[PDB]
Amino acid sequence: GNKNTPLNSGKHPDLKIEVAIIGAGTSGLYTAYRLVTDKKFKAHDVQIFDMNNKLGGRLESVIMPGMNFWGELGGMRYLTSQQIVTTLIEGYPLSEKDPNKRTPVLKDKMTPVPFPMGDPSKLLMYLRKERFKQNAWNEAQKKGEKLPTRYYLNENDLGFSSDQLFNKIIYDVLMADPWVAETYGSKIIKGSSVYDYSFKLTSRDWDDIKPKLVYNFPNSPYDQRKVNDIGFWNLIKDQVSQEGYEFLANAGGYYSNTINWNSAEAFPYMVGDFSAGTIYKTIEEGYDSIAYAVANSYMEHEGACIWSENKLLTFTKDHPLTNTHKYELTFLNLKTNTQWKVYANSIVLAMPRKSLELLDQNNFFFNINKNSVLNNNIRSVIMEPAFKILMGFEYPWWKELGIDSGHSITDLPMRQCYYFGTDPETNNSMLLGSYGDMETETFWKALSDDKVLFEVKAAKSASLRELHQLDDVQATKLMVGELMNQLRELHGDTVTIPEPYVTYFKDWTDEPFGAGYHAWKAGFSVENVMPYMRKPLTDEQIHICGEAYSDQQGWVEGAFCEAEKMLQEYFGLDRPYWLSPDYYLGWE
Amino acid sequence: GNKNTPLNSGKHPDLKIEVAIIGAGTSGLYTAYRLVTDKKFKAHDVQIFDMNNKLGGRLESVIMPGMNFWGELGGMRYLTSQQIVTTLIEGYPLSEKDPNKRTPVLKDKMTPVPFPMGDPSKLLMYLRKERFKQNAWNEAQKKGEKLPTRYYLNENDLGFSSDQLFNKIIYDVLMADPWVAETYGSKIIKGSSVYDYSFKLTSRDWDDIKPKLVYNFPNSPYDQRKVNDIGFWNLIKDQVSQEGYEFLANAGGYYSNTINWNSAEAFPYMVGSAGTIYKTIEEGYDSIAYAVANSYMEHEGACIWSENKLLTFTKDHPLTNTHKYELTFLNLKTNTQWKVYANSIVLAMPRKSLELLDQNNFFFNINKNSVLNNNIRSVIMEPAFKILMGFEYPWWKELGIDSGHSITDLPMRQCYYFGTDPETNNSMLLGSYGDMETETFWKALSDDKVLFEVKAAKSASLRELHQLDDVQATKLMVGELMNQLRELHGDTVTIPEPYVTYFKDWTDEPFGAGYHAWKAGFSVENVMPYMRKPLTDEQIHICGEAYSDQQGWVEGAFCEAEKMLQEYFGLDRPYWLSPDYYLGWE
Ligand SMILES: Cc1cc2nc3c(=O)[nH]c(=O)nc-3n(C[C@H](O)[C@H](O)[C@H](O)COP(=O)(O)OP(=O)(O)OC[C@H]3O[C@@H](n4cnc5c(N)ncnc54)[C@H](O)[C@@H]3O)c2cc1C
Ligand SMILES: Cc1cc2nc3c(=O)[nH]c(=O)nc-3n(C[C@H](O)[C@H](O)[C@H](O)COP(=O)(O)OP(=O)(O)OC[C@H]3O[C@@H](n4cnc5c(N)ncnc54)[C@H](O)[C@@H]3O)c2cc1C
Repeated sequence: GNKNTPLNSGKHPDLKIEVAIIGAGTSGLYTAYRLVTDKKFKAHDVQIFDMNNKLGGRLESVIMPGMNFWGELGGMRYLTSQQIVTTLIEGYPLSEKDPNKRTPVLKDKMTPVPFPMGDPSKLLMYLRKERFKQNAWNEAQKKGEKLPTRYYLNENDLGFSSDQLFNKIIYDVLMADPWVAETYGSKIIKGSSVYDYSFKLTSRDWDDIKPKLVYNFPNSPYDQRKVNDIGFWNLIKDQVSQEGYEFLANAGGYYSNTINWNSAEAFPYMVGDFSAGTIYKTIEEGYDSIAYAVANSYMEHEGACIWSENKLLTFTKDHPLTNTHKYELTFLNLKTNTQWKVYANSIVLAMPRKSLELLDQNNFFFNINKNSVLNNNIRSVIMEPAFKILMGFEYPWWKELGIDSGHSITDLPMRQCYYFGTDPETNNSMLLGSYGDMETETFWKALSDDKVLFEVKAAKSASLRELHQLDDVQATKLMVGELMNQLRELHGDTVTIPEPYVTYFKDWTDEPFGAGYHAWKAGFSVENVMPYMRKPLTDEQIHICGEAYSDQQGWVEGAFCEAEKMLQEYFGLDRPYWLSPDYYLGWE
Repeated sequence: GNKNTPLNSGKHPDLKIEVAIIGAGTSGLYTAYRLVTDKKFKAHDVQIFDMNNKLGGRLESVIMPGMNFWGELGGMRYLTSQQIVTTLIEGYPLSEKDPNKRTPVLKDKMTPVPFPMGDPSKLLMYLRKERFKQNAWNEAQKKGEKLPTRYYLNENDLGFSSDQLFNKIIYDVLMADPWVAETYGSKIIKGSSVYDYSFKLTSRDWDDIKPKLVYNFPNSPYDQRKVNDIGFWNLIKDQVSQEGYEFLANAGGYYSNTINWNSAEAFPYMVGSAGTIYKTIEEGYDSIAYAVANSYMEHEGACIWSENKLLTFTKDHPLTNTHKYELTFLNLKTNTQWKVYANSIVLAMPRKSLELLDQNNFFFNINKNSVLNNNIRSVIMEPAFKILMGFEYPWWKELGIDSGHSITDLPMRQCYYFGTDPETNNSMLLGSYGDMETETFWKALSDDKVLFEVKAAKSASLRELHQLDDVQATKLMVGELMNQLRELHGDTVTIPEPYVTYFKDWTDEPFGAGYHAWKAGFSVENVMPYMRKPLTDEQIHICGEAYSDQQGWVEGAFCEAEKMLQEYFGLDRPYWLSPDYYLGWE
């Protein structure tokens, strides 16, 4: 099938090429695909290297025995307003509604499906031991009530849901800047209902606002500072009190980023880049199918090669072949523990902050004594931890509360569970747990570090034969134990929860990732850092791309967009023919 | 005065000695002091090296203009049951009550004083917007009430204070182990009041219990596991619910460690006696570091090399006939490297300091010394930040607050009302945060470039105050701390702006932490003796607070150094130290 893309765990000592791409994630794969498809180099002269035994980086889809559908260890969904990932998956143009009348860009067949949001009638919000339905705030407001909670909000914020309060905070901040309220008042909209705030601000509008927006609150410790220079927890507490911050931080799930990051960058991240008709979708064959579709398109050019289980150690300008090649790269061939040299004229580091820090810091590129600016910009983002646990049950116990799909949210350390689906033949049913924020990394770490692993157990269409293949990826007994205990407290006593037969634990804080996703720090010029990272030194053909230093952090689109900007800026490529000239990219 | 201990910022290329001590913190200073006082080596053959421009490491006392008394940036107090730091400060024996009838161990004069605890009638607990007095739980229980709070406790725990609930948790866990309830039931005591739990477990009893204690709770995810293998947040939630954990985590400040660290190690850390009190040193707590440094330095040839940073060390060098090890130092004043030759290396330095050394040498090499690397990572680096703030008057006295500290779930977490100059009335507050993600709340503010501007006050000229320009907190941090201090105390007291601040971030290199905490699942009884000499064929030792069993204390640093000294440097117990003070296995 399409996910058997060949991977070379071998080596070719003294390989000579033009472009070394390090990282077979979304950005690396897309760089390789674009360079060869546009004939900028022959396939043999553009090679990808990865230390992993798979392509896709933070996309990793899995089929667990007994359950014939894809679980997601990493990314799961896209937005149709994200035009690179959307066009590459669905084909062009995006104006055609008939998928049959669309021209595919990539050969691999990918079945787009809507991403289940579920029923807010049946999905749980479990905060300070109070079990609400997610529609509790809506239901209350229809009866003209202000829903009481065990958070002590400011009086003027009482009855607001988390969504409504964020919308209010962002409205209040934008409209206190005279220049913003005047220049964009049209697209910053107070409705008639006290809880009704909407935004029509485009990605390009946000690019105008973010660097200029001033925090205009006369008694605030943060008065007259760029909102850029204010952490998001700082700003949310200043606006709705620390009890307000506890409500918003605890009542948001994976998508909702309430760490103390760049408030200016946080605003668009929370209200969107305007919308109508855009929905969340995934790929029936698993979301990592998009990585395999780009890899396979690159690999259909003979000479193309993904080197797997090959780890970049270091690179230097001081080597025997400076007549043909500016750079010598050293790789560790993990299978053999043998080092080998590669010669290249361009290096693309398609890899996140932690991956950059794990490279030899003593070389000409990273040297702190020389490149203090590089090192400051590498540290311009927060490494956010993310963990995923997939759990297979003999039946979907959640259906007893009328839950089909979607996710429950709680201030318990588990934070979130997605009811991910039921094999209609075996009835075997998948849950995924997603935690990491509000110190929950430290709650779970002790349990995930324990040595005694969960034992697989036979179930419908899942033999011990098949399940012992996943022995080494099982969650720990203590983690499964405590997650079962928290799932019982979350759902309540009315529903029996059986033990799972199979688990799959993934820790994205593991090297070389060191993070699920990244978040701009307060006080950095993001408009200046991004173009800098795409080529840090004026006299070196070394580029950084991927999600970490994108302005769409937490998304494949971020990784594709930084690669695309890098390609137009330094590799002489035009916008792809399949990409609308009106999709907004950046300054260039 | 006693704090002008000479420091050599220079270098001596190819210096040849026996024992290189890296770190002029409490453990390094005490190693040097013990080796020369017991004449194990001549003072020229035992040298201390530090990258800082002062000795004392995580002890740093300061006098700020306008206020004639010592502020503490780092450690502030000791317990009289901590027998090394207590004897070194006060002299021997510890049974004598008259300080005049005591024999000093060190020449420097140090004035012991009680550490002000304050009045729980007047000190604040501000949790989820409810302002209690710290005695609210006691007062309620006297009127036979169960004090209500905005934490939703299990019903069987309602009305308990944070102290009472911890005591209950620890009682319940110990008594569920048949072997413990039977072997130590005598010293694990339920009173008649529902809230009354006390302990008489000694350090030696805890060393017996910690490695064996089993968690006996049949429906628990953690049932039949060593308590050693359970994180403390894990254990507290299993015992009093996640809302119970929120209560205990938020209502502790004062040396209350509720991170997800080793539960077995956490138990003694929480219940601790009688007659033992908290004390400080009137001349500032770093005086104990200066007293040990000065005692070492009164031996001819003794030297603290300051602003000299260890980079690396190797067995592959030109002088292996006289010296097993060549050390390379960065002379920070010149940015030049120089070699030192030695037969023993003592790394008197915490986890982050070890990690900042050249990891590629024979010692740290991960490909060979995987157990060293695992054990270096056996402890959590707990962040700590301190902000001293000088006010023209003690605004806190208006609420009848003399002294002690208020606690809150606001990000500021804790303020100590540290004292008032009786002549100028200038009054010092210290803010202490870092836990419960408060590191990330404050970091954005502390990293901002625009610094708080000093302002003249009684007996504090701009002349004197501009000397501290570069250590002022940021305007944003002072701004937000003032905002949180007003919400903490309430509207009944006006709080003026400070005239001076002093910001200290202990997460800065090379410290990387205020203090350390054993992780769950490590054999601490086996890691400690390992860290004091990791490789059987190398004379390289680690000592200090980080891998002690009294983390967060000078006593931990002294005790690991003392064990290291008796184990590998052929020293006897000091004559001034009681043979009955329990040290470890050896
Ligand atoms: C839990 C989770 C949920 C997510 N949800 C979504 C979502 O719903 N939708 C979405 O669009 N995005 C989502 N994302 C992001 C998505 O996973 C993207 O792939 C991600 O944004 C990163 O792609 P990238 O090119 O930056 O590289 P990465 O995926 O970070 O790839 C980096 C690669 O570099 C390799 N590498 C690093 N160092 C070296 C070295 N020295 N030598 C060799 N190889 C090296 C690594 O092995 C890896 O393969 C999610 C991420 C996570 C973790
Ligand atoms: C906020 C705070 C409050 C505290 N409160 C108390 C308290 O009230 N009472 C109490 O008893 N204890 C307290 N402690 C602990 C106390 O400060 C002790 O000093 C501490 O426990 C550690 O002493 P140490 O020997 O481990 O070394 P450290 O104090 O960590 O000294 C290490 C030294 O090594 C040096 N160094 C590191 N790397 C290198 C290198 N490569 N080359 C050269 N030099 C290097 C550093 O410059 C430093 O001087 C507190 C700690 C903090 C942070």
